[PDB]
Amino acid sequence: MGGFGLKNPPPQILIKNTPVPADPPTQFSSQKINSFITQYSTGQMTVEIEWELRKENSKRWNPEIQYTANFNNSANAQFSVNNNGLYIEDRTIGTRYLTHTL
Amino acid sequence: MGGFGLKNPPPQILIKNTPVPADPPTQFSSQKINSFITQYSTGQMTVEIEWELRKENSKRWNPEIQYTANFNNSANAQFSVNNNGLYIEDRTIGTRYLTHTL
Repeated sequence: MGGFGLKNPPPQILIKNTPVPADPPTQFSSQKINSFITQYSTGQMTVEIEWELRKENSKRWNPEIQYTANFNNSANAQFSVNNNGLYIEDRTIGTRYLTHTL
Repeated sequence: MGGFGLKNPPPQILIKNTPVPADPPTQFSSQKINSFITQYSTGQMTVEIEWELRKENSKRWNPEIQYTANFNNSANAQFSVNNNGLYIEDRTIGTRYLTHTL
């Protein structure tokens, strides 16, 4: 599907709500505790990647194809939110534009 | 016409073929020397400019218009020489693409 094959990829990160049981009966029972307190959780996360990139030196004379926002007027701008508040991606953008000698 | 107005612009550079007179007569004459030896000259020149440029930091989310080589197939490539050997410029390329807040 494309990508970087890794022997030792980034570690999976797993999270759970710790169970909080509801009021236990007064008499003892060895069976599992069936009833819990309904709860959920929320909070912010952040991810910081450091990328290394190969600089481009090409002596070709004439200009190259490059990615350009669509040249047309439109009811909704490209890669932007619409009236209802929904973010819309117009195109899958490949990485291959700049030419290189074979 | 656009450009950089300068009080002290780059100096004009002026060049001439030094005159070489033809064979003078044996008797003296005070009039100017009319006849010279036809000659011309040639050689390489070079110019080296150092340009300073303002880096671009813009936090807009969506992509921008950029200059792109014409997307079409053609009998002759853009900004390239043709069969007869003549270099042809397709477009005057303005400098204004990237947006900036007013």
